[PDB]
Amino acid sequence: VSPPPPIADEPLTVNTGIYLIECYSLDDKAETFKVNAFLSLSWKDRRLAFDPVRSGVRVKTYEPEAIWIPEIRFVNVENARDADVVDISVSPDGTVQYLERFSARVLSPLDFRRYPFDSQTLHIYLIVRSVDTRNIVLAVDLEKVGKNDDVFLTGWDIESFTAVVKPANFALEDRLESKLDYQLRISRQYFSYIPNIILPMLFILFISWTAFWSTSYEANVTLVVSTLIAHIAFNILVETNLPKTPYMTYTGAIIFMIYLFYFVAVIEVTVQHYLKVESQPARAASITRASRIAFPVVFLLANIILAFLFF
Amino acid sequence: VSPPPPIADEPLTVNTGIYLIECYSLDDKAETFKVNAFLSLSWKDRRLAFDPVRSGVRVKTYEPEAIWIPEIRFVNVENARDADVVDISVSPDGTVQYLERFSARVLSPLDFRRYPFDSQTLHIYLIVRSVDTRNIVLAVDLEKVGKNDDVFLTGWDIESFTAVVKPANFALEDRLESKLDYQLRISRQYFSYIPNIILPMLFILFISWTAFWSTSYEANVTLVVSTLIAHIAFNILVETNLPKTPYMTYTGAIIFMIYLFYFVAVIEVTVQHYLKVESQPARAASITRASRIAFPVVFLLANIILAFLFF
Amino acid sequence: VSPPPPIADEPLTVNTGIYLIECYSLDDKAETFKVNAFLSLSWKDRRLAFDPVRSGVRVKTYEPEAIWIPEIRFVNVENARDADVVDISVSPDGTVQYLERFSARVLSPLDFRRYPFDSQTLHIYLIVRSVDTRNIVLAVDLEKVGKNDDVFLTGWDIESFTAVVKPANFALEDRLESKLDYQLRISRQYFSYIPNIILPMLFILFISWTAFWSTSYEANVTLVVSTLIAHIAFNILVETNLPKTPYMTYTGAIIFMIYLFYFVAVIEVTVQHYLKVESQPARAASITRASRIAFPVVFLLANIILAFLFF
Amino acid sequence: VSPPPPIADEPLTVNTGIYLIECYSLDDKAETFKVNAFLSLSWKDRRLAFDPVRSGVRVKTYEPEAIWIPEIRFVNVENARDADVVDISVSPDGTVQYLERFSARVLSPLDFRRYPFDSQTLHIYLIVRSVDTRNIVLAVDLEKVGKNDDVFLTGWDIESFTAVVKPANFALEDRLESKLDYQLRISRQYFSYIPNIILPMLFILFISWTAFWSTSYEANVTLVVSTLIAHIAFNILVETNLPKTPYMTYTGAIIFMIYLFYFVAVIEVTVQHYLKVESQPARAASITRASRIAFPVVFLLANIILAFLFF
Amino acid sequence: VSPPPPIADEPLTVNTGIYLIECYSLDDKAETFKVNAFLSLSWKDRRLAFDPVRSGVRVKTYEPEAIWIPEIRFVNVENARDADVVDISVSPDGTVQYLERFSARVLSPLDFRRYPFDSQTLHIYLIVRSVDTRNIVLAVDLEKVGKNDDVFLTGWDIESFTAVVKPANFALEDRLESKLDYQLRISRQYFSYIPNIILPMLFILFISWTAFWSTSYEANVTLVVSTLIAHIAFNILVETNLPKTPYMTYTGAIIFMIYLFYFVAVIEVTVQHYLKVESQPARAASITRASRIAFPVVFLLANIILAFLFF
Ligand SMILES: O=C(O)/C=C/C(=O)O
Ligand SMILES: O=C(O)/C=C/C(=O)O
Ligand SMILES: O=C(O)/C=C/C(=O)O
Ligand SMILES: O=C(O)/C=C/C(=O)O
Ligand SMILES: O=C(O)/C=C/C(=O)O
Ligand SMILES: [Cl-]
Ligand SMILES: [Cl-]
Ligand SMILES: [Cl-]
Ligand SMILES: [Cl-]
Ligand SMILES: [Cl-]
Ligand SMILES: [Cl-]
Ligand SMILES: [Cl-]
Ligand SMILES: [Cl-]
Ligand SMILES: [Cl-]
Ligand SMILES: [Cl-]
Ligand SMILES: [Cl-]
Ligand SMILES: [Cl-]
Ligand code: NA
Ligand code: NA
Ligand code: NA
Ligand code: NA
Ligand code: NA
Ligand code: NA
Repeated sequence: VSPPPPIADEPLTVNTGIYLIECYSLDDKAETFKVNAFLSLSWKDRRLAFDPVRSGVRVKTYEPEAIWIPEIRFVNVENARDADVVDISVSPDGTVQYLERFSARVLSPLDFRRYPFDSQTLHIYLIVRSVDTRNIVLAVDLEKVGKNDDVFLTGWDIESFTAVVKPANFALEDRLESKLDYQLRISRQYFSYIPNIILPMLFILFISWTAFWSTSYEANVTLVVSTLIAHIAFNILVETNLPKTPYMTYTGAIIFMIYLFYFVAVIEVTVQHYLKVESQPARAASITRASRIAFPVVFLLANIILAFLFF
Repeated sequence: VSPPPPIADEPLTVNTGIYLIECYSLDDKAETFKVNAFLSLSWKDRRLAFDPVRSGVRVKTYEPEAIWIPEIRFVNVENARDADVVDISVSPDGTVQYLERFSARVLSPLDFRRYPFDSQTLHIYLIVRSVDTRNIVLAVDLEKVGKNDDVFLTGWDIESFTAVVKPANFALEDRLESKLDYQLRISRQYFSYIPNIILPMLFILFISWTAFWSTSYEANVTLVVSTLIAHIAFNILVETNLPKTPYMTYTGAIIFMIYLFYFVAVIEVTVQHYLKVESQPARAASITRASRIAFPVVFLLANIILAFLFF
Repeated sequence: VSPPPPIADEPLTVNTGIYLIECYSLDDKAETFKVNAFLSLSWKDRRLAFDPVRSGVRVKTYEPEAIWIPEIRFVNVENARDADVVDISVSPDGTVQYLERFSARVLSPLDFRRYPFDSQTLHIYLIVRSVDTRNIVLAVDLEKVGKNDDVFLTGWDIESFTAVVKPANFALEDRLESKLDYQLRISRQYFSYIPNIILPMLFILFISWTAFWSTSYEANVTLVVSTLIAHIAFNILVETNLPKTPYMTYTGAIIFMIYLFYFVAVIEVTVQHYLKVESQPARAASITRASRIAFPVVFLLANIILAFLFF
Repeated sequence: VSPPPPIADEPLTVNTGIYLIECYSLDDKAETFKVNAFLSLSWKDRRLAFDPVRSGVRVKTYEPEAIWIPEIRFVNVENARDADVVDISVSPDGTVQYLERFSARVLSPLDFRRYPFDSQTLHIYLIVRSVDTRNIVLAVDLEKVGKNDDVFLTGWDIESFTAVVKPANFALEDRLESKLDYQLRISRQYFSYIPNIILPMLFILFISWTAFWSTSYEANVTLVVSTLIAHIAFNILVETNLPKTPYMTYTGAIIFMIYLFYFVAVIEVTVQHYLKVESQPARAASITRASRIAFPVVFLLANIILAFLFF
Repeated sequence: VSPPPPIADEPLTVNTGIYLIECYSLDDKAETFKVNAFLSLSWKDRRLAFDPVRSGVRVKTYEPEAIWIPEIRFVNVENARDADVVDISVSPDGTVQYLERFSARVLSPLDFRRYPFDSQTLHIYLIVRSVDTRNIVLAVDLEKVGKNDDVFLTGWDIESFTAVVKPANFALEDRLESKLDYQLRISRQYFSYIPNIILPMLFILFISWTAFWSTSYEANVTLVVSTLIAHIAFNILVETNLPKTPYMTYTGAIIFMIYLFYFVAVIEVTVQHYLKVESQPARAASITRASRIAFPVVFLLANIILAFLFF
């Protein structure tokens, strides 16, 4: 078993296809996803040609060991795919039709900038390394690229699964490599975040703003310090569900900005008390009255500016 | 070893059966469950036929390699099942009786809408891909479909395990596929949720309502802010045990609604203090007296409306 | 290699023995434990018999493939045991002495009702499926059932390891199955729970009761609300270490009941303040004085009633 | 391939050696550690003897299958070691020199009594089961026992890796076994615990003692209840990093004792307020003045007594 | 298959190269990283030489079994690498060109002293053990050492991947070993830590300092005790993301020092109250006024001293 010889000097074309069966375990922190799919391969090996008159069968079936099979790998995998060959069917001209079902943990990076209103392009890169005897090139058989309707990725919407038909042919360590880009387009189901994180977080912030209708320093301290603690709890929760990015994320920006609002409300509460104690409640009263409008107005504008910057 | 040839042009019928031994590790977040079961297969291979009078033996035992065995797979699995053949028995007419014991991690989605008073239909999809020589169709031998009494799924009640007898026959990548639906019906043991989550949560909410029988702003602030923190703790706990759904769950809606009750009680406590300070405790007194009834009444009605919507 | 033929019509008896080497990873939430043990098997194969005189040897050693070995499995396992054959020794009368060392993750359910003062009977079910040629029955060789002194299960006391000598014969999928019950008796090391959970929990409850020697509503609110929060922390901690049971556990009952004590102390604290403000401190004083005795007395009695119900 | 025959009736001596390459993943809760080491074996097989004069060769290299190799196992492992043979070299006298590199997860119990100032003796027990033909005894070749400089166990200091040269020979299931004790001596790097757990815990306790210089019941309640909550947080953190022991640990004793100090300070704070309200601030003042000395003095003595008991 | 014989007495040179494909799962606590790379090996086997004229081919492809291949291992791995041979090619002179794609979990220690502004040198140690027949020495083919552009390590910047060209040859168990150091230089993406941990932590500390503009003991106690609790929350979060080091880390030291600031502010708040109650608010006033400057000034200087010591 060695590669099929060329009729001229042409490279050997391996037609490929990936059909997704199961898509699961999309880890945001790890920037990985698990995939269970069909991998279909097709090439001509004239040495396998037969007469069905003589052989008695129109199509021959071979075991992987019996014939030459191209060493196909995935670029962006943790470990080599766990594959089980489904069928190897040889037609009288020497055309080999290979099918396997595999499972792999794919490493494809994610862009969390718009999180949790973000979309991703997951990649599955198919590769073949050319042999000394002859050069191997990958092709996309669009008829054999797809996914079933059952394919469900928890907390995501699956938009598309397509292949970039033109392979990336390049030199690596004195040999040729033919790379294929299978792109799985997905968009996050942002719903859950609103009642689970966003609105709870806004409610505690608004609770802190009731200190602007209070003259009790002891109560105001309790209000603004306690809501701040509840915010720290949400911040920790959020940062446990996300990786450490070298950029700011949308949720991250909002969460951070709210700390500034808590900080300024502590300043306001302090200023109001100091003046009241210094026997000038008229100044304290005018600051507190301004705060009642300024805090929500600045909050609303800051958020518009933020949303504008991110989307 | 190749598929048994057809007498006419009829497809080859593979009679199937799944007998559950162990059912375990139902992960709600992952929407997966682990299974340890018997898989029984049966088909007629006329080439394996023999005379019961001439052979002496009425049954012959073969090793997997010795005979043709259909390539049977599960659709909704993480990885291919870990199988170990128990027995292969051939009758004189050439009817093969295959038995294996397997273990697999099954991906079957869950409906959390009524959580924790929800029921699920777990699926195990058996599939066969037809060969070039002849078409393979799956069948259900009801006599070989079951589960043992010992089958225990922690925190669940196992209702039924049945097969949808009519296979889903369809074309995939120019070959026929025969799919079978094995449905495992289960209902959640909601008991634990009442003393662990529901009642603790209601007790803290009721503790917050004691502020309606208090004139002390500083104490009321402490009461409503502290119970709010305790509620956040239960909300986080609950959302760690569940996946992020693009819909509202029952527990989710109740938890969210209680935030609104905390928010309004903070408004009430603030309003009562402001009036008292504005030297109008008569208005404050009538609002607080109304709150005493309104808060429980609106809580009880909102909950009835919620339960009606979910059930 | 086929089963040994019967002299009459008697079933083939396979004498068994499990000798525990390592017992570890008892997961309460998963209701699983890991095991590492010797499995010893013994049966008569007349076909393997020899004369020690002409042969020169009194014992013959064979490789697993060379002779017929019964397909022995465990019922309550996650996946099939990882086994390594240690020795296969044949005596002149054809008596085969098999030994393997295996490791398996066993699913055996637990009764948490008396937790953490509970005891369990872990099970390891050995099974053999009868063949068409002849029926296979299991037996217990008590001389080969045991465990070493080193066998340590973290946080548990190992009481016994015995086998239910009479196998349970039954039909499963038109074949006879011979099942053996190996019972590993263990009792929980409840020590840790006292300084880690029980006493911390009682101390915070007793701290809440100091409000019965205080006339300060603001301080009482702080006391009872804060200790309640600390109780919620212990409740969550406990429920993370345990599975969700469709019944009440001992610790669960105690933990739940303490919620009610906190609720009533909030009512008492509220009632005392209201009366004091309504200018009737004499009534408030008599209620508070009663509470000082009633709270500990009712607590002590409720606990006696609880302990009585559970033990 | 069968065992080498004895010249007399002497047992076969297998000289052993373990050379640690990697020591990692010491799990305190699991009482396990992972290892990566060389296992060296040596025994005389007279059947493999040759003439170095005629053979021209001083050494002959064989593949594992070609020669008899003793079945060596580890007692205290989770699963059987993952091994890969490095070399098999035979000398003219028939002395076999075996070398493999293995990796195993070892179960060796730990003594937490002095935690985190504790030391441990990890064990690796090598074992051989004697065959019917002849008895096998293990030996230690001290020249082939060691570890490299690079061997780093995170948060531990590696003291010594030695073997107990005299094997423990005993009968198990009618056959002889020869056991060897490889002891890995390690001591915990206690540094981290001081700024991470111990000092934070002492600082909160000392903050609670500032209530002895305060007449404000409301403030004292806040001080002692809040520091108590922060102490519960450290207790939970500590008990998550440790297994549940049927004995008291050093850190556990200290952590438990500090609860009693918090409990008594709540009593003191309560007593001081009650007296002040009962219009006897002179008694309250003398109790508070005593508390200022008594609390630190009793704390310091209790700790000396504790440290004395544990070390 | 035995090692190629030496022309003189020279050692056999194995030219090596590692080309990184995937770099992932850098665990700080475990001090491990996962790698997926090409391993290229090259050595002269004169026995494998041929005439390209006679044979007609200028390259010869062999299967691993067909020829002698050096037993190459990694020193700092958990378990032996999962490898799959890509190609084996022989040139007329007998120069073998081996290529495999492997995946391994590498244990390489990290220096947390400057965390999270730290840089690391990850190591991959290639090793070969000399045989009895001849000595094997490793070499670096710089032409075959590299990494692709796609190589992304989450939360890290990949600086370089180079090999220390001169092997560290040494004796281990009377045999020579040739070791190669492949160094992967990386620097931490410290960005995230600033909005996530550093600034939240500074904001709560600054909130505590508002007590220096307050005469209310009850409010000051609430402020400094609450912010202390929020600080403990960040400390625990940080220490969960890091291993226990026998040295102080940068973040660790800052976090520790902030406890001292909280402790002294509690002393200040206590002192101010005591004096006020002792009817000397003039002394209390001058201490509080000094604190307003002293706390930020000492904080800023202590941090300069710290940063100076660490960088
Ligand atoms: O035969 C299979 O494995 C899968 C079929 C499918 O997803 O339709
Ligand atoms: O023989 C078995 O593997 C299983 C039997 C059972 O579940 O009864
Ligand atoms: O594996 C063995 O030979 C022995 C184990 C034991 O005695 O526990
Ligand atoms: O050859 C090896 O596998 C290891 C060598 C070492 O630790 O020195
Ligand atoms: O052929 C490969 O396995 C890898 C290629 C790559 O990383 O470019
Ligand atoms: Cl392939
Ligand atoms: Cl792959
Ligand atoms: Cl099959
Ligand atoms: Cl499958
Ligand atoms: Cl077996
Ligand atoms: Cl098994
Ligand atoms: Cl071995
Ligand atoms: Cl082993
Ligand atoms: Cl190799
Ligand atoms: Cl390796
Ligand atoms: Cl040397
Ligand atoms: Cl050498
Ligand atoms: Na092939
Ligand atoms: Na077959
Ligand atoms: Na308060
Ligand atoms: Na056999
Ligand atoms: Na061998
Ligand atoms: Na080889």
